[PDB]
Amino acid sequence: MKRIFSLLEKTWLGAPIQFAWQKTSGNYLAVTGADYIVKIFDRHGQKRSEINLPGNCVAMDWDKDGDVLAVIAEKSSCIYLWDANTNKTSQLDNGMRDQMSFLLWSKVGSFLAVGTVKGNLLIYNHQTSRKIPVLGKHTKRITCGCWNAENLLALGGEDKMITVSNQEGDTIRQTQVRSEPSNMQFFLMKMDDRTSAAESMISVVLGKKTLFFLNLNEPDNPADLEFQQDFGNIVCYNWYGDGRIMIGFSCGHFVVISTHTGELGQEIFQARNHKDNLTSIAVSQTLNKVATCGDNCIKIQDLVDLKDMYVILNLDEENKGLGTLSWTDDGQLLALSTQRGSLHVFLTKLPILGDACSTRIAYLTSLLEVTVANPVEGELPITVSVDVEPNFVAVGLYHLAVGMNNRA
Repeated sequence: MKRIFSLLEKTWLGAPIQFAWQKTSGNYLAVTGADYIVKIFDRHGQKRSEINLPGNCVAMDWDKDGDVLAVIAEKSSCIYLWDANTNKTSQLDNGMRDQMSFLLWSKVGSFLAVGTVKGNLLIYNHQTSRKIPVLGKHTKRITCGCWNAENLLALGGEDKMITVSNQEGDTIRQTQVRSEPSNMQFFLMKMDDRTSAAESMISVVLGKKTLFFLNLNEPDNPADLEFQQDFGNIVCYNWYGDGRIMIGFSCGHFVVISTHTGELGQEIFQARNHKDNLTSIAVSQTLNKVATCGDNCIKIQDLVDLKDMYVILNLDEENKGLGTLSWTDDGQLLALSTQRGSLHVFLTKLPILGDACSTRIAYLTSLLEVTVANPVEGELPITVSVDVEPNFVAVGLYHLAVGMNNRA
């Protein structure tokens, strides 16, 4: 693992940043701090675009293809939409009277959800330009939510309610919870019968202390998991494999639990990876690995055997107070924020891009360097510097091609 770049803007020093990777291609990284700007970087750390806001960024998210970034701000009714293929910004007025509090795209349809401080919801379809306002969805601030594989939307609010909806904003289900919902995620229970494929169940963190479960097929029997007070508060959690959750806790501990029928909440594994503080976990199902950050270090482990430490990185004393981790969906890059307002990006895996024509081969050797060789004829390897990170490479008798999205 090598550090590719670091962002240290003077305007961010002393305040926690927020950031988001582009969802399929991973070419762009959106970042914001206390300066009322969202800055869009390429994967080399060069600034490609900026979005000015009338107040703090409240939330940001990318569409299912990564073609569009959505942003919401304090004291604004406008959603800001930025397009990765044109580099342009546009504005979309929410049509409600209110300050926004939540933002999330579907993984399957071109649908964007927006929540408000008064508990109103808007769904926007980007392909049809259709707006769907839903007044009174919650009685207080919408705080969290998730989109299903079937384009169902689930939402939590400060009114201690959970609501489940279709893509047309209609309420399918409502439920009351013991404390404020946070970090909500949809999933599928793997029953022994192969015949069910829909994500029938929701997971959520209540009060930063308990993980709660709601089944849409059995809504009269929800489940609460409590954890040892010595672990501290739930900081984050992620889904893995067939029916597992990994949960990170503030006092340096993480836990893995089973969610299979008759073992729901059984602890499979536990570790104190960090002595004093754990601040984020990020799981890549693409690489089959997890990163954890705490005590000014990053620790990376195999999801097949969590005892096998892949990498430990220590970070210099300027970086005190780690923030959030997130990978690109190709599992090529890891980003880390700090509570002091810096961002750092690391190479987790070189892309295995290569091609052949007769005895001549081309292959990626660094993120911007393709090497061409002919190991049969004994020709010395030729190193080609390239202007972009390629998503594909091809070679001929006399030429090399590399390309990304719709360009070569």
